[PDB]
Amino acid sequence: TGLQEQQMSRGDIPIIVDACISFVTQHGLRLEGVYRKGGARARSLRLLAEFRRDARSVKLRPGEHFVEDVTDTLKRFFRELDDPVTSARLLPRWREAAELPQKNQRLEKYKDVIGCLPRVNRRTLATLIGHLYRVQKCAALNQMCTRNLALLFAPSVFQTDGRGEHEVRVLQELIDGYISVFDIDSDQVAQIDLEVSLITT
Repeated sequence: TGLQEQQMSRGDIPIIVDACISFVTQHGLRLEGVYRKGGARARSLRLLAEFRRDARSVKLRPGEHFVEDVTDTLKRFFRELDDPVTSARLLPRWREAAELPQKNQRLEKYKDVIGCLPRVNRRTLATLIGHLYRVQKCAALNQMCTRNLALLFAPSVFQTDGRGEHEVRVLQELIDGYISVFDIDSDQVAQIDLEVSLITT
């Protein structure tokens, strides 16, 4: 049930993160309320168990699998990790970073804290943030702004279950600051802006 124990895609993140994120990228970015809390608890329970049985052999299909079940499965994967993808050990460091006065100093300090993560946590987190960055860029269609996403994901990502104001801020700022925090070059920036333009026009 540990992050490093998962079956890994060729990008070296867990198959389950890759498959759920890729499914939503293909079929969910225009849907209003994507990632909002709804659906059948039982169905994301069964889907998470199928990913745990053998992640490579799970094929998410637009007929069998509902978007909201896949989004709930992705959140539940992060909630049930033995160690939150943001490390439990590092939570005091995250909060100290969130309390710094200027935005740009907070972003540099987030990169410091991210460098304290094992590589697989860094890569998993980078994929998630980059995905939510695209979600919020498509908000004219799906109505999901950065703040909405941060509120929905912070409990699962940090495993604080809503208690702490800081975790919401960090996520909001990781997502808005995705390009700088994760060192995305301007070629990739342009490819993302074009892909979003295709999605929202």
